[PDB]
Amino acid sequence: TDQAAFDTNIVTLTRFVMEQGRKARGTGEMTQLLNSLCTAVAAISTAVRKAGIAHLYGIAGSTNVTGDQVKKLDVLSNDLVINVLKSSFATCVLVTEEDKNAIIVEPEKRGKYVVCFDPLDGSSNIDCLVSIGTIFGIYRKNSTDEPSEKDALQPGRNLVAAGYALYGSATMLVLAMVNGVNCFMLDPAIGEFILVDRNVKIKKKGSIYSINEGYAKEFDPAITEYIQRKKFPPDNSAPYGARYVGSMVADVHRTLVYGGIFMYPANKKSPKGKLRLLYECNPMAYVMEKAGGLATTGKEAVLDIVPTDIHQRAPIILGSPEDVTELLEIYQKHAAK
Amino acid sequence: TDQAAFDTNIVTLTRFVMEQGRKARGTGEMTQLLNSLCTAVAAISTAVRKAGIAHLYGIAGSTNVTGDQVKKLDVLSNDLVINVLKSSFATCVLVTEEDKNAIIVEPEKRGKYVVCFDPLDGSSNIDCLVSIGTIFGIYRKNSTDEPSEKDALQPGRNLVAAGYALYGSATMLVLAMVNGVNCFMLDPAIGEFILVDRNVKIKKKGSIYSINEGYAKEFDPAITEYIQRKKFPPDNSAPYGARYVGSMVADVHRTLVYGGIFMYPANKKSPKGKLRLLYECNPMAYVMEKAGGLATTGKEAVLDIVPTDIHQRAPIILGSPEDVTELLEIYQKHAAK
Amino acid sequence: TDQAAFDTNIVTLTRFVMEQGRKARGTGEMTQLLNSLCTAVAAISTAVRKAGIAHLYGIAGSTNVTGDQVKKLDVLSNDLVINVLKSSFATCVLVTEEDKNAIIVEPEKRGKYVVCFDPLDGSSNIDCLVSIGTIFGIYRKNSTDEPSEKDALQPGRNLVAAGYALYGSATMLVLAMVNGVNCFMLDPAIGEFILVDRNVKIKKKGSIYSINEGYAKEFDPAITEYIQRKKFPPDNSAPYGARYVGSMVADVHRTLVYGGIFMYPANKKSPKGKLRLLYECNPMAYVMEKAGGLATTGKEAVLDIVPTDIHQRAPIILGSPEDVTELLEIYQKHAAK
Amino acid sequence: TDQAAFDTNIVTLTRFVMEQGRKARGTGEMTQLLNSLCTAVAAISTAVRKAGIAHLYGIAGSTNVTGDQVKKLDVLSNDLVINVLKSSFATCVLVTEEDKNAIIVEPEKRGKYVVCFDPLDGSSNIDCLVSIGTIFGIYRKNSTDEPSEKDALQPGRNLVAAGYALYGSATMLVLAMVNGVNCFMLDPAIGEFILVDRNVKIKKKGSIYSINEGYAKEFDPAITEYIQRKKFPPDNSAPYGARYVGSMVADVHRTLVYGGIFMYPANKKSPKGKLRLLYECNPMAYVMEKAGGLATTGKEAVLDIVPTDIHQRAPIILGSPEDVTELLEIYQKHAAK
Ligand SMILES: Nc1ncnc2c1ncn2[C@@H]1O[C@H](COP(=O)(O)O)[C@@H](O)[C@H]1O
Ligand SMILES: Nc1ncnc2c1ncn2[C@@H]1O[C@H](COP(=O)(O)O)[C@@H](O)[C@H]1O
Ligand SMILES: Nc1ncnc2c1ncn2[C@@H]1O[C@H](COP(=O)(O)O)[C@@H](O)[C@H]1O
Ligand SMILES: Nc1ncnc2c1ncn2[C@@H]1O[C@H](COP(=O)(O)O)[C@@H](O)[C@H]1O
Ligand SMILES: O=P(O)(O)OC[C@H]1O[C@](O)(CO)[C@@H](O)[C@@H]1O
Ligand SMILES: O=P(O)(O)OC[C@H]1O[C@](O)(CO)[C@@H](O)[C@@H]1O
Ligand SMILES: O=P(O)(O)OC[C@H]1O[C@](O)(CO)[C@@H](O)[C@@H]1O
Ligand SMILES: O=P(O)(O)OC[C@H]1O[C@](O)(CO)[C@@H](O)[C@@H]1O
Ligand SMILES: [Mn+2]
Ligand SMILES: [Mn+2]
Ligand SMILES: [Mn+2]
Ligand SMILES: [Mn+2]
Repeated sequence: TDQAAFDTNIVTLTRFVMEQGRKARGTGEMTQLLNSLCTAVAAISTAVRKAGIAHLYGIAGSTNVTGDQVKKLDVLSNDLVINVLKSSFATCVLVTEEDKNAIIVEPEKRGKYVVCFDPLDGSSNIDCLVSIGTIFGIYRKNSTDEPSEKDALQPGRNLVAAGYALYGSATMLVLAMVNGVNCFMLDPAIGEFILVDRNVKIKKKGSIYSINEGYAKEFDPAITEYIQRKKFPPDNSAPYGARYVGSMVADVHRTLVYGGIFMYPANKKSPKGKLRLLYECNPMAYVMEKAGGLATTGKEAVLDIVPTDIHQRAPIILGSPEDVTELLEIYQKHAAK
Repeated sequence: TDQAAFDTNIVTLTRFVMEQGRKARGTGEMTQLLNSLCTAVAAISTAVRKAGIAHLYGIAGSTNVTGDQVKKLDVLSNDLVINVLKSSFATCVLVTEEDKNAIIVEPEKRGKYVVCFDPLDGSSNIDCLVSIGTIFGIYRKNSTDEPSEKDALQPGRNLVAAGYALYGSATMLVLAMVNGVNCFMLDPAIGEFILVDRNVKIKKKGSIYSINEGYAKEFDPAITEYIQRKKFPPDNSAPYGARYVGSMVADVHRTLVYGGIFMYPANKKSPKGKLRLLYECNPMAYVMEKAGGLATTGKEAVLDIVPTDIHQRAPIILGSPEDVTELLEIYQKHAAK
Repeated sequence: TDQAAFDTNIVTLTRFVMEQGRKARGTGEMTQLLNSLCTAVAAISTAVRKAGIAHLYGIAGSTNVTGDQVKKLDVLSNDLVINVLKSSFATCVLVTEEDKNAIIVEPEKRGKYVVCFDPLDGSSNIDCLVSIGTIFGIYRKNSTDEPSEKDALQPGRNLVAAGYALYGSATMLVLAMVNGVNCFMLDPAIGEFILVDRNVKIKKKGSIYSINEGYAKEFDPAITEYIQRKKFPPDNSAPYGARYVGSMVADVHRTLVYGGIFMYPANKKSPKGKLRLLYECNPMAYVMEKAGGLATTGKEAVLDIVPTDIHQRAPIILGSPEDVTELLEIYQKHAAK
Repeated sequence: TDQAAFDTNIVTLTRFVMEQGRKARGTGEMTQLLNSLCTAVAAISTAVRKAGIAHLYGIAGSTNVTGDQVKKLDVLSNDLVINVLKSSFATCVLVTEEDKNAIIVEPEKRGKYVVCFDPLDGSSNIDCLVSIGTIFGIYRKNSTDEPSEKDALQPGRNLVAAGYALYGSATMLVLAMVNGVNCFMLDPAIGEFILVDRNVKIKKKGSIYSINEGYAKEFDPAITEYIQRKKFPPDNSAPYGARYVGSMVADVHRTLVYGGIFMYPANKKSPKGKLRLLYECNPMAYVMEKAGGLATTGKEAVLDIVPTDIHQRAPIILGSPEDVTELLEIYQKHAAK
């Protein structure tokens, strides 16, 4: 904005979420929900860096603790999130990756908000200590009937706020809402998320493609062509550098920052893709969009899809708009009846 | 062994290292080195976790800017290492990537070990919260003359200890020395590395190849032919998964743990590979060979190469043994003249 | 309250402050202020445990850091609080122990709240590592004229919320408002204050008197008598155990928990007492009251005093109601013209 | 000394201890002991900071209650110490306050040093966030027979190392051994004790007496007469300040640093003082004498007392030297028959 004097400002998530809600002039039911997520993320971060790992390994004498088939990070995560969220008194339906059925919040603690989440993502690949994260999407209950599992089933286009928490070399909470995508970072010493990036928009074109090339054998022709074009470029420019961490949060996030494109196409084994719609694809699609990028299934678009199963998968391609445009055309070229 | 069922107790790094040096009646000058290097790691992890960022963003009101010097991470890291090193009174020649020349420790702090390190690998891939690390290789001075750069130029086969710390969703330290490879997890809550994996041995055969396929264009046939046999197996068996975090510590680490192979061979833009020998190549190689795998370059083994220059580069291929011998064969099948 | 089923609840300060404000049906200007204090307390706690002390002492090479006459805990504290508070956009006047004049917040950031505070209390006695704390009192600007220093000058009875943060063996934030006194405790691992005590009320009678007996020579007769009665009890019961930490927050807090009584009478040197009215006595008096205890100057009562100097001192006696009643009578007995 | 202006660099405990043992060619069995004991402290500090309380209050949803065993602090502490101790392979007889008998380390872990500790002094004064601590005194086994309780019964004069860790607004470790007393500050951020005060020597004469005047009734004349000379000095000089935190580590610590004296003499309810000799009295005494002060009991010196029982008690008077010799005189002036 235009002019003044001395302004040294430190925006903390809680402050932001607070201000933002007041402008919205909303009651604060959400703002509660938003803070409850904030706390889940920080406690999960602590679990993820294996704080207290010493007790499990005999510092306290190896009491009753043992690392193998006992306290797993997933369950704990799902426990926290569901707990910390019900007590927010703002949710009426929790749809989680780890929980088969849609959780319907007991009336005493009901709220007008549906929350779809993946407590710990890439959690398998924690043994290799690779970057995992938490993804979430929030919808507002637009029904009138008792909060049925159905209330989750809404196009991503209906999201009221979405985002993910990356537990990489440092912990980042990316939040996206109507007006923008903002990245807040955790300062562990004081347990606070500081706005380190405001109104994040993604590069028009990038120089990285992210895909598990090992499925080459089963990739569709349109994809095969796109990739070859990145490796061996026609006009003889620089080829695209490749990346594949193997963790959705890590790839989407790097795509959001350096640009480039991510893809997890349909292949026979998962002809509907591996990634889920409600709590993986959608929240990420939503962020890409608010950032100025594109999330497409290759033929249609992620957010316009209308779910029929809370656990339904979907292909997903998202990244810089210009790259994703390039791949969408190649799909057109090959598209037929 | 006499009587001890399924047992296991707390074992810190410090204690671990300590008894190891007792076992082989060392003067205790090296213990002081592993001791020091470790303190360095522990602290760097913390700088890497952007812990304390709050103050840096005005929460403390950057008066006229503040801090006890916390700038470019790789620069402060570089400092921190060289610092707790000289003060170990166990080093004579320190070689850093971030340093054009070799460092020759003044006579006061002058020890006897030559130490090579890459203070922060992935230093640029940092903005993405994508795992970074620290690599160090230790050499025993072998000469009579004044320590200098030449004392650093010894083939990897002459290493005495070698490891790397990986800053990811957890901070892990891997330490290999004559007996084997031992992984210590940093329990941040109490600031101590705990022994979680002792005597690590690698998978004879994994299901993952790792490489920047962005360079497929500049790939020598053997490589190019190998990648193919993984994507589309000749014997119509399940194809290899692919994973490229784009950070050596993370990929070398994933390959150590989960099995598989890692490739960073020569190309049109880098005839001798991109990876530096003394501080990236030999350490990973040493760990690898001590873990049970191989570390070839295509035709010769990493550890035998005799260094003509401290900042020398080299192509590298390391991983499971059955896997690295397959690519070697392919490399033999395509004999060069 | 009466009946239900399964209720496992974790109340975090932020949540509490949030809920409480909604019931109040207030806009949220305060709630902002309340959270801004919450963050100051946590950052100061970090400074108090000397986190990063290593950098000042050469880990980073003793860069430009030196411990003596450089970065002091007081100033830093006062810097944070004033900073973090102005940016709350909820304060128009800050009266601090460490700042001679009443700070008048620049219009861009003005709010309808006056905040009186002692950034670091007992800060002198930190060398002996003894318990220090932060005290604060909040008044609502009841004037109409430009926020003049005068706006601070209001009887403690006019406080809208008050409390203190103890940085003892563990960090506690005690908050008091119209409806009650609640103690929240910091879990450093996740940077969150959990309600560990709800609606704290103090014991009618105690068994500890807290006073610097070294001033015996100059104590008034009424005090001299009270003390002798604790030491040598008339009715031959158990004498009172004595305590004197030398830090107001530590004594007031232990008085609030185990009961007993605190005193810091007038003596010739400080015939008006040592403790200040606006940001030491008043906030503590206010807490004692809401807890069911009493804060008296010996003749009148702390909260009814009407200030004329923002830095004016005042005697103060506070603790269990029955003990403080006992001492008030003894003052009556001796009181005259 | 040769050339070094006003200089100072980072010095960790570990490094410090390490070189100390090198200097006096120890087998390194004791280094392993100071090493171990320290890890214990570091961890206890953390349990004492109630860090992790969140989960304990349902944030993680105490499923059917959880934890890696974190109960009564003094009980877990007691455990932790005895644990990292046996596993040091440096202890034969461990004596704990919380333990009715002496612990005799099994032959496998059986070392040679006898270790006496009070795992958590102030354990009850904890609810008030009032500083607590840990005290330990080390004895070298002197016998040929089977280690047992008698090996613990040696006068304080035969101690080899002694110290205490104080958990207050900071975690400090004080270590005294033949050469002197050295204070190490715990920098929690990186989990390492840093040398802040080397070779501490106490004030010949302080301005603070310390004692539970609640017991004035049961005070022996010399004491009673001494307290008077401080409150109302005969030579009409400034009176002594008084401070009684009601926790030995905090008061012994304040007295070490700021000067002054500390008294816990006999009385009607405790003819032999309340403080236990082996784990509270001798350590503080040793530190005191090594700091430059005295530690008398009234007529004989603490360190010479020969223990008839491990849980023996003793009155104690320690502090500045000129101060402790004044009370002694007074104690001589009131000769007992
Ligand atoms: N913290 C916030 N950030 C952005 N929008 C908000 C926020 N709080 C409330 N709103 C908007 O106003 C609506 C109503 O708020 P509520 O009464 O709390 O449910 C929310 O669904 C949002 O669309
Ligand atoms: N802590 C240790 N772990 C493994 N080998 C060690 C250790 N300490 C000493 N040694 C071996 O013994 C030699 C003598 O160590 P030093 O005298 O301490 O420099 C070293 O070069 C190592 O090869
Ligand atoms: N967090 C809160 N706790 C208690 N009372 C509050 C809170 N927030 C607002 N109130 C009450 O309502 C008044 C108006 O709130 P406000 O608009 O935010 O200034 C405040 O002065 C309080 O008296
Ligand atoms: N780290 C040390 N600091 C002070 N004295 C030590 C140290 N290590 C060994 N010593 C002395 O030397 C003796 C032999 O030590 P040790 O063989 O390790 O049990 C001990 O009893 C101590 O008196
Ligand atoms: O490409 P792969 O080998 O099938 O696995 C990748 C995907 O696994 C997941 O866990 C599926 O949800 C994602 O985090 C990730 O992007
Ligand atoms: O993007 P590229 O060109 O494939 O190289 C990535 C490489 O950079 C490095 O960080 C160099 O130190 C390697 O560890 C890493 O694998
Ligand atoms: O009793 P003394 O020796 O005067 O000092 C005590 C007082 O000092 C102070 O710093 C004065 O504000 C208080 O914290 C404390 O209660
Ligand atoms: O309240 P009292 O009776 O004066 O005793 C307090 C004493 O308790 C102890 O904690 C006993 O271990 C002492 O360290 C401390 O000074
Ligand atoms: Mn997932
Ligand atoms: Mn590198
Ligand atoms: Mn004060
Ligand atoms: Mn005790």
